[PDB]
Amino acid sequence: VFTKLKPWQIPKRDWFSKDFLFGASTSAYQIEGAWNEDGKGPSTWDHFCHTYPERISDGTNGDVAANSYHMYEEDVKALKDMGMKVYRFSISWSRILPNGTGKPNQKGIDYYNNLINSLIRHGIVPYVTIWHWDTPQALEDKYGGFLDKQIVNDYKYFAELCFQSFGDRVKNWFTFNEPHTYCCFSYGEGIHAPGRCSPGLDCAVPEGDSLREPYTAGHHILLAHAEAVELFKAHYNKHGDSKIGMAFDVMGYEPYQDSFLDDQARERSIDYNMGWFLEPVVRGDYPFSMRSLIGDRLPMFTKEEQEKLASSCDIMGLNYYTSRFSKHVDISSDYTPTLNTDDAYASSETTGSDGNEIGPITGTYWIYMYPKGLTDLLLIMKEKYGNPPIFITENGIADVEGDPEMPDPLDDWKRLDYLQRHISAVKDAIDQGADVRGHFTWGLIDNFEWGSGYSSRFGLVYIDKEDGNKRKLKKSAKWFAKFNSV
Amino acid sequence: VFTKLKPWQIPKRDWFSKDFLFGASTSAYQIEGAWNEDGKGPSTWDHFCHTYPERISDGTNGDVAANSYHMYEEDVKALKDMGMKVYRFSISWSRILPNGTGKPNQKGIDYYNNLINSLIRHGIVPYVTIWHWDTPQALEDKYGGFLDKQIVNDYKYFAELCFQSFGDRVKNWFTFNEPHTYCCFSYGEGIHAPGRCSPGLDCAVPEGDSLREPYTAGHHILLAHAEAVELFKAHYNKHGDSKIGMAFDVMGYEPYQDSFLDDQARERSIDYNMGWFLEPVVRGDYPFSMRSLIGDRLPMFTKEEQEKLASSCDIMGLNYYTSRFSKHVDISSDYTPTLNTDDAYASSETTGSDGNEIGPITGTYWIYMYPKGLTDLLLIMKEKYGNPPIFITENGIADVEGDPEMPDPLDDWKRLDYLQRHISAVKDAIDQGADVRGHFTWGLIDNFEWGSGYSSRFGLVYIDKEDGNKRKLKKSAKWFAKFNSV
Amino acid sequence: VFTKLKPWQIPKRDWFSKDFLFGASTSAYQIEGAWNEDGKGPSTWDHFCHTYPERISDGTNGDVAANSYHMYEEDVKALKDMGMKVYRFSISWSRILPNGTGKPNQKGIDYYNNLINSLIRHGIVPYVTIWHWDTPQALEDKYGGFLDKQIVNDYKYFAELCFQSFGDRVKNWFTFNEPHTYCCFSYGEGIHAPGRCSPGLDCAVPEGDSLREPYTAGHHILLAHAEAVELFKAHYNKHGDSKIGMAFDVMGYEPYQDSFLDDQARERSIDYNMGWFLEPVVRGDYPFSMRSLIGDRLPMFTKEEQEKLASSCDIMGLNYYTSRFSKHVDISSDYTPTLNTDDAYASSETTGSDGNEIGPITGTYWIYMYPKGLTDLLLIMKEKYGNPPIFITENGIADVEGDPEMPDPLDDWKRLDYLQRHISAVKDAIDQGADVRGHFTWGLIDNFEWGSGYSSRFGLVYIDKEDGNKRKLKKSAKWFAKFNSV
Amino acid sequence: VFTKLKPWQIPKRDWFSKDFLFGASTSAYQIEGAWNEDGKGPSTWDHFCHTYPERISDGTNGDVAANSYHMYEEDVKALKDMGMKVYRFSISWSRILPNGTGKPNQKGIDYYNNLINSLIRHGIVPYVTIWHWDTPQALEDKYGGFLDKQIVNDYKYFAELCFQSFGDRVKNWFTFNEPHTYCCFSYGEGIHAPGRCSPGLDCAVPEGDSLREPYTAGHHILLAHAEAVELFKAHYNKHGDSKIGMAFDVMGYEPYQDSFLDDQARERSIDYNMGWFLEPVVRGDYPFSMRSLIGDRLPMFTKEEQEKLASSCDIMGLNYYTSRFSKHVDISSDYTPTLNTDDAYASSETTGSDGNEIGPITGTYWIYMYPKGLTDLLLIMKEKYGNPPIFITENGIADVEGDPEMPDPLDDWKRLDYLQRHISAVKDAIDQGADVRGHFTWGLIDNFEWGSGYSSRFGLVYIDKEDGNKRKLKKSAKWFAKFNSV
Repeated sequence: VFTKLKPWQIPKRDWFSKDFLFGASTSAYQIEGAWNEDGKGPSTWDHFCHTYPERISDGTNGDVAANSYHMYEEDVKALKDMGMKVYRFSISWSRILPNGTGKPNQKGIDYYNNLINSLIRHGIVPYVTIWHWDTPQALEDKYGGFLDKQIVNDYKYFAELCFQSFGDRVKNWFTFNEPHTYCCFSYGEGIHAPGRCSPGLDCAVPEGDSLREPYTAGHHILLAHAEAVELFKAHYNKHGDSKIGMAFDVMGYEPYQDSFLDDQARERSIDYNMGWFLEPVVRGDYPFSMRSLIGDRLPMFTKEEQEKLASSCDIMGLNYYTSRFSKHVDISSDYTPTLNTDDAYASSETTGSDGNEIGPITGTYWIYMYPKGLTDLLLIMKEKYGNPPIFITENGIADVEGDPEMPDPLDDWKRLDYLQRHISAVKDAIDQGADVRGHFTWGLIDNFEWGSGYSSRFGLVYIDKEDGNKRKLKKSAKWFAKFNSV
Repeated sequence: VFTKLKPWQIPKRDWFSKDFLFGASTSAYQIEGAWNEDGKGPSTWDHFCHTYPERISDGTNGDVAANSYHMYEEDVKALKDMGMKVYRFSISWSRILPNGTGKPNQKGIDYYNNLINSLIRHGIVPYVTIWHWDTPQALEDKYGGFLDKQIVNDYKYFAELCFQSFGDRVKNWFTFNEPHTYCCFSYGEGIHAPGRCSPGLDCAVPEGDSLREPYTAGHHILLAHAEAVELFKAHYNKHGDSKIGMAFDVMGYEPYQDSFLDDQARERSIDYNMGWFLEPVVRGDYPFSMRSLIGDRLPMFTKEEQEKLASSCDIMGLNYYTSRFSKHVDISSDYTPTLNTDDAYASSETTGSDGNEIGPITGTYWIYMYPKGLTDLLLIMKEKYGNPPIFITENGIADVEGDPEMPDPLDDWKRLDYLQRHISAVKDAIDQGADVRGHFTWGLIDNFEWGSGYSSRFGLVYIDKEDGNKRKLKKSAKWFAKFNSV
Repeated sequence: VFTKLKPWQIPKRDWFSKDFLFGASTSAYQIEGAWNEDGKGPSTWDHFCHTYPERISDGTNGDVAANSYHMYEEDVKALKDMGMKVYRFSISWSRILPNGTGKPNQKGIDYYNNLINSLIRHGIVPYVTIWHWDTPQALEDKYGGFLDKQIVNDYKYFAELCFQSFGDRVKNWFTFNEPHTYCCFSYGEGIHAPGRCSPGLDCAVPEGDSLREPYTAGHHILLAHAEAVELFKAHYNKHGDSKIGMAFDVMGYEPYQDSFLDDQARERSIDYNMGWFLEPVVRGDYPFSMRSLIGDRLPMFTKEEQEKLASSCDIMGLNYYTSRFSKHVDISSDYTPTLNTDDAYASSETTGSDGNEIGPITGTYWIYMYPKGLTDLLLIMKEKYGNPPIFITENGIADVEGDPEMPDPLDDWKRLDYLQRHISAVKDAIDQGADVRGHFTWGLIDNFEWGSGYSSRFGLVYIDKEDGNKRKLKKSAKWFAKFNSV
Repeated sequence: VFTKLKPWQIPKRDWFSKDFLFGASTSAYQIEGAWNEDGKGPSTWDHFCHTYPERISDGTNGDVAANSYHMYEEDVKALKDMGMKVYRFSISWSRILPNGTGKPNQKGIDYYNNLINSLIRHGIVPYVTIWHWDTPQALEDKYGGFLDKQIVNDYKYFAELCFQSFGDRVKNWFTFNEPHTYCCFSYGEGIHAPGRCSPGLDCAVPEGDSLREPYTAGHHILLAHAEAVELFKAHYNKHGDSKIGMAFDVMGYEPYQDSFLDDQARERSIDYNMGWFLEPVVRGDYPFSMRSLIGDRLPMFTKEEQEKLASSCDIMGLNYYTSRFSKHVDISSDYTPTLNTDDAYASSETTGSDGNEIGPITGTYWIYMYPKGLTDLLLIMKEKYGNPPIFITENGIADVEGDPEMPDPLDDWKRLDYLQRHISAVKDAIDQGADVRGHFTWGLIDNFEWGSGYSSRFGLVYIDKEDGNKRKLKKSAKWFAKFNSV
């Protein structure tokens, strides 16, 4: 059963200010392909798929994906056809600096310039993510990538190259995408590149430490971010019209049951899912709950680092998909953490105390529809953290290959209904004073969905693998065309 | 999954005033047995089980039940052992007037006197239901029972006999129990005695009219009630210390989805479930929504009848078990009503727009736990209907025979948790100004649960059919003993 | 006694956004005159005045009116002199298609083009009502006008001609004006053209059916509207910058007394006054209360019709003047409806339960000042119907000829105070989130006020019948000049 | 400057229910004297004053105090003269069991019986604290008192003796008084008997561990409490009319400044001040914040212990005097805890972010008047912890010897004003639904104020040390006589 909005409840572009920005998003690895063309060096995700193909559910990889390295003009056209004003995409570190450091690859740089100039030629504003899990396997080999402090300076150099190459036209940046998802899956469960986890757990490379490596990598990400923003503000914003921040993955939470214990568990879930990386850019340190639970496994910041981190984001991106119930876990002799997410002492449940699921499943097993959860997170940003400028940098659902309730990949009425409800939830937040400046649908086009390969389609625009990777507008995409008055 | 109250959320007798009354309930047919002893005449339910045994799920009947005709002293003891202050029980019309009318049966009268005097001897207050579906089959044969206006005067005579025989000690009465359930099941689906329904539907006697007979019988019930109360107030309340009303079956309702249409559907569900009989005793007429939808099938009241009905209850009983979602049904050429409940144009759903059930199932298929629903109904009584004195005259759950999650019939922690939550919901209503005067658990003892026979056990006190119908306190009963400081 | 706003409570243009639109309104019949010039065919209102002159209170008609067919440049100047940004006027069907169908009258078309081009030349935006009660008497003779389904296609053709002739410059349309007033007065009381009512009632032509004809005509209006909007969206909005909707007459309602019955009566009054035609364009069907009370007299929509109706308005106009108390009427054998308005079972009272009138009378007998009523209706639009874009397409009061408290027709301080209070009530609604986009005063100029002829003056601008129909700015008009910073 | 209540704001007995209880409090050591008479053994406080006299500010001790061992009839009379309904006093463990364990001292037992019978003879209800810091120095010598698990069983035996000796007349008990104050001052700062603290800190016996001993002693107190209550409920409450709980010392807290960090600091202050011992009797474990910050220094409970602790109090006492601002302390390498109170990572400030003190000082340096703080704590009890029955078991202020603004010890208008404001704050809480059952002023009579000796007078009733320890009613006491209508 999937109930839709009633006809009088469907969003209208009029609901939002003239300056509010509607867009769609992608990332380099997930769409570009051409993984070894024109001098590009390999990334940790090229290496991960090439050495552990079996870690991808449907046996695929990103070697070609949507082939946006060659067909980007088609991505631009699909944005124009939907009337989107913004395109959020990422730059491939290993395409522009094949060895992570050193000599830049001109053809890599030319590619982004062509995409950028084409967007601008069509009246589309580029919002660029600098790093999207996309790390040069040359840095992974040389010092273990984000597990070494050396990544900090190397990132800074990569970011500087982006600013120098594109800063004259690109005025809106995100340093990092989803640091929490990245640390948890890459170094804790190990299901994402480089695929590390504690010995005894099942991941490609069980020789890490699921209780430490996620925190080490997160710390270097925040130090990297602080250096890049200080560099940016100091030497790459002479006109003062450019903005920089980061994009966080976030889930809404509701207490599992009516108890102060689960109220407290919900606050620890939000601290750990969102505050882990948001509170450092707000106040210069991790959430107190995290330091108290994690102790010596969570690195300390120096005074100068705290000060460089605090107020380091002009804009913040929230990537929201779903919510969970938060259920309190007792501190006791019986229990010890095994994964880093266990340090929250709050289990994420899909069903609440009455046994009901939190909302309707939308296709892939983890995305349960709960738009209230997003309005709540946006009100926490407003009331607790100073109401900084917020962009919903990702929001969307997947259609899963073979699902008998989704036999026509273009008839994505479920995705359309979801996105309408979430747009409506952003309007609710705005009406209550939340400073939300835009909504970017995750899924400009179907793409390589990491561990799920192409079997999970998140696009507004279908990619026909049987017809030359052709772009074909889905039902949702066609609704945006009308919504944006195209 | 069945989540319980946390330990600091468990009701205490202190939560309620000294005058608040805790009790338990039964009805004649469901516990007495002795269906043909000491001159008792047969009732419609004796006849219904005796001629259509197959309409009882487990093949049983009320011929003996808990044998409370002989073991009532044991029922009194179980009330005393739990520290209950009130006992709500019903008088068997056919036991006291074997032919419905005429000569009273002294032994019938003596039986109630003995029960009454024993309650009073043990400090227990009797709340008596005069009629509980319990109609003399002699009146059913002579003129079709409640389908004929003659029932009005015959009821009046029966009620007068009750007042004369017991009014010196019994000071609190209910004329009728659950008129809505009775009309719907006895004359609409026909699953309860006398078992009538429209030709073509499956009930014992498909020669009635599911679109008319329920309304005819309801009309005579309200006329009967008005005559009895006028008689009572005029000649049986000379001290002015006696109260009379009726007990209604009610379900809570929530809109199926977020739409004004389902808001309107919810109001029609409450009008039809509750207002059908409550609005007549409040204002002297049926709810407007019912007259407009039902037209000529819903009899008109005379001015004198309206005036006799309005303000006819000193107290009102609400029998609450569960809630439903109310989903709007369109008036259109495609659709015509077949059962009387269809005239509300609102379907009662157990799951809402998100696909979730309204609350946890508690054992039998129709009782889903949703205590909020009761607090809402109590606030409607306060804000809409003048906050008349309310008693929760029934509330409880069944344990179903053979259910593998309920293998020990005395370990009824589920029932205990349910009752605690509902008591807590009554406290919420009281804190908000609702004038709730008592809470009577349905289920003093396991009994004959109509169409489900004994397979559904609703008792606080177990009836051991393998041990001579012995009364054995369940876990819930033992909690009440502590709750009432016994 | 007529109390005015205090000086610190007077609206300022600053109260509303830059995009908010202030304008004034007229309709073809009421101002144009030239009823038989340049080939114009007659309308139902030409025929009605010409055959039943006695149905006009002061013995006048629209043959000349304000002679705006010749003096439109003066209407444009008066708008410019007040600094109005919008002019809402209507197109005369019979002027542009003398026989309703067939060959267009070029001189008719030229007239509107001249008015349109002149408005645009002076920076005034045209908001055009396509039909304003103004039906070609040739269609009335051929098949009974709106009482026949044939009107649907004929309207569609008329609307198409308007779109083709003026759509390049006119970007904002209303298909129909006040369908509820029209159905009630034209076919129910019969006081407006064509003047039909049930035999035995007093109207020009008592051979209709006041319980059926209003509903038949309303149904064809909604079908006509749906076809025209589908046609519009499909072939006349290629740039997507045009909007279309309809304008409803609405009255505010307050319960007559403190009783749930009058709460329910108020909801039936709003359903019948406003929902009759608004709920069909919102959800594709009449209000449930209407279908339940009116049954077979209210035609059914086909699925395709429901779908064409739902979400058919880009903008909605509300014509608001006054409010009433709504008093519950019982469904009973004693009472049967005689006029279509009786089907609401709620009488519209001018005085409430305390005997007080709802607000001060403003001149004509039916306009009692109650600005709260408008803010309430606007909040119902926001909370119940999805907050669609609302224009107050009419609002104003009449000065009545001979009224000794209004001896100087230019000194309309009463009208000024009323309009200020209502503008202030729109500001209240806006502050509470209502999406109100403009305010058009009814009464650009004094005009033919239907059954009241010219004896009721609704203009901001006086029309001096003793001085050649000269336009003279009243006090209210002069206040708008300052308000609009002219 | 000390502003008083306005005359229309002064509490009246009428403000509270008939069942609400007004009383006053004392403890054994602080008033009895006779420290070595009739066989009494010494306590830790006899020993502490006798071996470290210099730890008492004014050089005094409890050897005689108010000599209530002999003059108790005078204490009874003073209660009667004020019209108090309750007397809260404590039993001296070492008077009734000179060696802590073994043979009871009859003369000790007779003394309490005489006091008890006299109270009851005068219509005064006894509320008895079993242990009030008052530990037998024989148990301190034998195994280190509360630092050894053996105290658990020894307490149980002492409590059993109290129940057997006085349970027939005493129906309301508190197992322990102020466990948090006791652990903090006796084992953390070491300023109270037995006077232990970490080496290097300044207390009588700096050979303990201020980071561990307070938690060890608290754990044994809670285990002791659980055994005694289980014993009580099982064998000493056969009539079910007796209640037992404990009394907690509590301070109100307000965030130091407008920041989520200080909101979080306030919650850790309340957890540590109040939750330390309240959350165990509510849910069977310490607050989560404490386990997370304190780890291995905070002993674990067994499942059976958790279950014995949860819901172990029928009534709870709150001893409230003042409030503080709570200011967040960062977890970092720079900082390590030295005293147990440092484990909250929230400093208690007397001045807030604007530099203002939280309220007016009342005499001794730590009691700043802030009645709002109490209403807030009472609402947390209601909303968070289930609204258990609350008695304000202590509330009052000291007059300090030599203070030039308090030259007449009987003219305690400051104390009167404070107590009136707090009574008024309890009324506020009650009006908001808090279940507060009584108010006991701390200070029936001036007494030995631990480390401050007699120099701090907390009595409603003056003790004239220059006139034979005579009881003399102060101004506040005389106001209570009128308040209680004596």
